[PDB]
Amino acid sequence: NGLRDPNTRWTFPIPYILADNLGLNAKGAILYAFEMFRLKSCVDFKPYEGESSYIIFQQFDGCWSEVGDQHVGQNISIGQGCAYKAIIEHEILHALGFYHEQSRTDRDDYVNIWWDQILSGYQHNFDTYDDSLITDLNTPYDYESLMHYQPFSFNKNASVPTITAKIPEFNSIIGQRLDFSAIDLERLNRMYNCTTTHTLLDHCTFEKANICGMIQGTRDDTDWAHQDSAQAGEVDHTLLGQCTGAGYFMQFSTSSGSAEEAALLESRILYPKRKQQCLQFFYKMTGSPSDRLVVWVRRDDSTGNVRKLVKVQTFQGDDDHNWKIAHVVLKEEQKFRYLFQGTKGDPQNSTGGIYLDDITLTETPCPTGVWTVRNFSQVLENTSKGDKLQSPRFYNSEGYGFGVTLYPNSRESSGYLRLAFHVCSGENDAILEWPVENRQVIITILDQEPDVRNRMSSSMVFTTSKSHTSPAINDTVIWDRPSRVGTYHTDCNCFRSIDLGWSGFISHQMLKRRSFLKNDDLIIFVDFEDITHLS
Ligand SMILES: *[C@@H]1O[C@H](CO[C@@H]2O[C@@H](C)[C@@H](O)[C@@H](O)[C@@H]2O)[C@@H](O[C@@H]2O[C@H](CO)[C@@H](O[C@@H]3O[C@H](CO)[C@@H](O)[C@H](O)[C@@H]3O)[C@H](O)[C@H]2NC(C)=O)[C@H](O)[C@H]1NC(C)=O
Ligand SMILES: *[C@@H]1O[C@H](CO)[C@@H](O[C@@H]2O[C@H](CO)[C@@H](O[C@@H]3O[C@H](CO)[C@@H](O)[C@H](O)[C@@H]3O)[C@H](O)[C@H]2NC(C)=O)[C@H](O)[C@H]1NC(C)=O
Ligand SMILES: *[C@@H]1O[C@H](CO)[C@@H](O[C@@H]2O[C@H](CO)[C@@H](O[C@@H]3O[C@H](CO)[C@@H](O)[C@H](O)[C@@H]3O)[C@H](O)[C@H]2NC(C)=O)[C@H](O)[C@H]1NC(C)=O
Ligand SMILES: *[C@@H]1O[C@H](CO)[C@@H](O[C@@H]2O[C@H](CO)[C@@H](O)[C@H](O)[C@H]2NC(C)=O)[C@H](O)[C@H]1NC(C)=O
Ligand SMILES: *[C@@H]1O[C@H](CO)[C@@H](O[C@@H]2O[C@H](CO)[C@@H](O)[C@H](O)[C@H]2NC(C)=O)[C@H](O)[C@H]1NC(C)=O
Ligand SMILES: *[C@@H]1O[C@H](CO)[C@@H](O)[C@H](O)[C@H]1NC(C)=O
Ligand SMILES: [Ca+2]
Ligand SMILES: [Ca+2]
Ligand SMILES: [Zn+2]
Repeated sequence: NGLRDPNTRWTFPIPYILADNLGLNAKGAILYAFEMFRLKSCVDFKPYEGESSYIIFQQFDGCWSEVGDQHVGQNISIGQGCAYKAIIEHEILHALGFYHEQSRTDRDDYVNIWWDQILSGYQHNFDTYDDSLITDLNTPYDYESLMHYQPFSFNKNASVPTITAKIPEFNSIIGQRLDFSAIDLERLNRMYNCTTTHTLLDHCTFEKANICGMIQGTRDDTDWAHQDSAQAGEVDHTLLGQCTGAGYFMQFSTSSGSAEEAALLESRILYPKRKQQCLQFFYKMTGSPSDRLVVWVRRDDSTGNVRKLVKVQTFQGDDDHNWKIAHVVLKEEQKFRYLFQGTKGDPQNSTGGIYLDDITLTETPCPTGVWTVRNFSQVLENTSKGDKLQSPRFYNSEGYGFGVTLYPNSRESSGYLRLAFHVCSGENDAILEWPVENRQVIITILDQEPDVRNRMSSSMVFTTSKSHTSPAINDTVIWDRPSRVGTYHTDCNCFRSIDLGWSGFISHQMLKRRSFLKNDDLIIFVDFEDITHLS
């Protein structure tokens, strides 16, 4: 589906204008989509500064783009309801040079188009092009492609589909609005010569005996064991016992020796391109409650030698023995190495140890709040329609309190989750401005893969607004101070606002695909941050 003529190719970074007929929500959503491109490809974007061809993003009727670089500068429309990651990425892929997936020359081998069902004026989105105009980039037809239409697209009748897969199973798969497919990234890389990406700095799964180039220190007392996943119940996080003799984690036993013994596992040297990074990993602590996992940085002391230590975070064992996710913010502006110190406490009271797998390091912020729901595949069966779960309270950088509500069986839409955001009372409320006004919420359901290029995390975006009001609170703003417009909960001593979000956030069948439920538990990320400065 890529335009063949090389004079249609951009030279990076692509200069952009965000126009003031966009709302703040749309500007923030576009900048969030540019971060996803920089994180999964070598595509890059810059503010305009006066250049020959450029993309101007505007609000007109519907979502659309011209295809490929137009040398006089071009327009990308993001209308009402278009301001979602997957939709912005679809229009930017048009500007980069891609037509819809159903427009491939071979498409009649894979899908049926029902022409008399298409609403007038939209039919060109179902055209197919000759191989003189379009390349396949030597890739097969991808039903999972972000560039493929859903069955009920531009249909005259709500019951009859416009496009259907010839093999009938894929009717449930085509038209996904998660993220780029693997084949979409391969096509993008083949078109633009991307061998790397601007923002994935390191990742590790411990699956090769090289342990991702990690080294073990000798100023410590002991070593981490590279561990085989063969022993009963000792499964690795990357594969959870799926493949025999082939899943690997790092282990530090705490059941023997002296208290306060330690082991250092230390990364290879890294060269950061930005001022901030996020280190994500999975761990367990089945040992003593006094065992510790500590994360450290070792960095250039400005002589060019990596020696200076900084302690960044500490983790400890609660009563939960299943795998946990962790995020650590790093602020490294010179070359460095990230380090794990495992430490024993009370070895005569430990029958276990510390475990590590699935490290990822990105030159991004960390998620502001993270919620894990355990046994979700069982929660989904044991919960009536309109029953709910609620997250613990999180806090912004700005100090606002917030949380999320999950209704596992949406009474508003059967066969979907309903996931929604609320503002919580917190210790800061007296000094914060109310209503919260132009703060953008991003909710993400993590696709649990260690390489970010394999992740199709579902995500939704909205901006808190003075127009968000409810009859339940005498038609006042939902985002006013939670002590006057929320309801008290004994679960955290919080007042929680009325919630706003999506019935139909994700379907139960989509949630059982990919790695959304990897260990039969569900990981939701949330961010809540000011975007007023984009005005
Ligand atoms: C010695 O170890 C015990 C038990 O620890 C358990 O068994 C070990 C072999 C390991 O497998 C451990 O991972 C495992 O937890 C310690 O008992 C623990 O003590 C803490 C503190 O009292 C308990 O936490 C409390 O839990 C209650 C609710 O039950 C809360 O209300 C409290 O606020 C607090 O969180 C923990 O439940 C308890 N664990 C168990 C399963 O008994 C013991 O303290 C430890 N002693 C020493 C000297 O370190
Ligand atoms: C992005 O889209 C907008 C809207 O399509 C483009 O602005 C448009 O520019 C054209 C060409 O100048 C305008 O056409 C002219 O309109 C005047 C009357 O306004 C008429 O006298 C001329 O004969 C001609 O038809 C068009 O009206 C104008 N639309 C608006 C609303 O301003 C814009 O150029 C596009 N930008 C890029 C870089 O693609
Ligand atoms: C991505 O990498 C490929 C492979 O290096 C680039 O394709 C190559 O592009 C150059 C021009 O930069 C081509 O050279 C030109 O060839 C034409 C005749 O085909 C000639 O008329 C020109 O004077 C010039 O010599 C080269 O042939 C071409 N090779 C292939 C395999 O197509 C491609 O441009 C890169 N794309 C980018 C910039 O992302
Ligand atoms: C939209 O499509 C549905 C399904 O084809 C149509 O409903 C059928 O209409 C025929 C003729 O009236 C009935 O014999 C069937 O029993 C109907 N089936 C269902 C599922 O109701 C519907 O009429 C179409 N609507 C439009 C706008 O033509
Ligand atoms: C999720 O469900 C599993 C399976 O029911 C729970 O694991 C069992 O937990 C009970 C009570 O601790 C034990 O007696 C069983 O032996 C466990 N079975 C297995 C397969 O391990 C698990 O505890 C549940 N987790 C949560 C957090 O609810
Ligand atoms: C809304 O109005 C009713 C009737 O005046 C009153 O009883 C109730 O307390 C009001 N609630 C709020 C949110 O002020
Ligand atoms: Ca050592
Ligand atoms: Ca592993
Ligand atoms: Zn499109």
